[PDB]
Amino acid sequence: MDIDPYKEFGATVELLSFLPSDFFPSVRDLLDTASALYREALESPEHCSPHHTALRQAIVCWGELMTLATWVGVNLEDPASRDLVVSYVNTNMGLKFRQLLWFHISCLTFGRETVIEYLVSFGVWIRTPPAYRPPNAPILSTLP
Amino acid sequence: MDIDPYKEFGATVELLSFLPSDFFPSVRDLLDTASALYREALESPEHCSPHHTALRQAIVCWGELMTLATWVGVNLEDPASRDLVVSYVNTNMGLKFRQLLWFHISCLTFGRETVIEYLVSFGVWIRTPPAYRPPNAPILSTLP
Amino acid sequence: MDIDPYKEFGATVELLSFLPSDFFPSVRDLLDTASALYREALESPEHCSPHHTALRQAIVCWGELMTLATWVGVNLEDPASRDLVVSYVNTNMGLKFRQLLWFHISCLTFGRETVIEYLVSFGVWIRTPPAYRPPNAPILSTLPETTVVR
Amino acid sequence: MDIDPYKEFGATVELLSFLPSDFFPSVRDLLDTASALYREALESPEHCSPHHTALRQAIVCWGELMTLATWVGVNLEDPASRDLVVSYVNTNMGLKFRQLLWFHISCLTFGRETVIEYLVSFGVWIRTPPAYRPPNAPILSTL
Repeated sequence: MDIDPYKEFGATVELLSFLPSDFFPSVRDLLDTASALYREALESPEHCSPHHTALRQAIVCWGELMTLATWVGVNLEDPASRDLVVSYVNTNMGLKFRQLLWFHISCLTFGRETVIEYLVSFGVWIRTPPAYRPPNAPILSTLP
Repeated sequence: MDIDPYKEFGATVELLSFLPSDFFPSVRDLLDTASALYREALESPEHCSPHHTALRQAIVCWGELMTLATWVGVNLEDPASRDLVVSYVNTNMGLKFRQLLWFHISCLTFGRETVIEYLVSFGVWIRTPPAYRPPNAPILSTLP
Repeated sequence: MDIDPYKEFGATVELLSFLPSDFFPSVRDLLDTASALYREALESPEHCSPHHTALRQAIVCWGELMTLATWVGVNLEDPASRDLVVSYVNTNMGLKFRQLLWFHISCLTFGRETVIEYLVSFGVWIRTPPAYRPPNAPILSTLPETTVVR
Repeated sequence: MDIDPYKEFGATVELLSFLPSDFFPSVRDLLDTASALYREALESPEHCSPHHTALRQAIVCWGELMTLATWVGVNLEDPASRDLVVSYVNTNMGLKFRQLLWFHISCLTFGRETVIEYLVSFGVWIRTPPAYRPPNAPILSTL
């Protein structure tokens, strides 16, 4: 239906592909971050924010995807092909799920506008030659 | 996280268990209903509602599950296990997806209060033994 | 006709003749930057700014150059000559296209006066011998050099 | 990006496709006209108009395409292949350029409204079967 999960939040898949795929933290690290920071609000019966809603739906999505993959792996008999399918699922869906988690957690934690500024700035940075840019990479921080 | 995608709205996976699994329309029918009624809002850059947000996320998740299953089947060469895995996918994930789509499209069309009262009344109807069960089951409708 | 594409914006080829080719990101990097930052406006039916106009025109003719060079290389048979013509097109036209894209993007981002002041200072720096100039070139960035967003 | 260089003005590549390819004057003719009529404004340090901006960019990048094609043909071993490459560059890049120059010069000279109405009228004229097609093809004119 030509739906972009970010354009209601002011971002785009083009803007999140503006960053390297090797930048987004792992899905385990991000789920741990969520469980630590916003578990009581995600398990809550409240529309605390569209970020909370999308994060809930995304977590359930990953649950279903992992269930399917684990089931077919259990039912299959070649670890080689199991490795192939897990490589595919990671490379394709795992990156998209990491971008979805990162975006929403970072939004809740810092600011939607701050996260978009960070996207564009880090893109321009990693694209600019080192000798003519700030030497240390940008980073989001709550500590003043 | 033990997230329930319905208590954020006012329902639960045990309140929707009042409806059987053979009650929910096909994913094709429900996606057609969506494309017909709320495409302009699902493709919109606005948080028109939590129902819209959840429906977008779910549609994307379904596109993703179908991508995975299609890639798998295509890389596969045996028809029996392929039909078996697609049957498992349909049953489990398609049923959860149908529940989600039905709930959200109905809460957008008829209202959440009406949908929950309908769930309660249909639970009464389907619990009533058939000998004392009226034939005119409850149905969501804007007309008499 | 002896036209200067930057004279309309207050710069010149002599003011950008100092920036080395080591200074401008790749054409793909700059095109991705544009597609991510100002796509909604470059694909718009409005004259949002002369920078947008020039950027659209530059992107179009760069695509034209690329079609030409691709067709030529494909119709050539020796990879030696293919890479020779590719190196020529890079060193000659890609540098100018990166120059233009950088100028316009950096203008739209920071400010025309800011970009021109940066060019003046970078010229002062790159004209100065290394034994007498600081080792860290001047920098144009939307961030503080601490690079920590809060 | 799907940039259309005429959209910011009000035309499209499907509106200029109304005019054939053999309709647009030669790059030499259009450059001579541009010089004679707006040299002082194209060499000027002013955003005199988006038409001026686009025309400057076009002229410069065409000079660049010409440098590339000249260098290629020179370093090319066979003049018979030089003719092939010059034919290709003309057919594609030269035609697209003569459409870009014509559009902008004709706008800057007569009016963007006039140029778009002329595109529509020429579409009518060229769609009309010849038995009922006037020989007086539409033409842009001030007097």
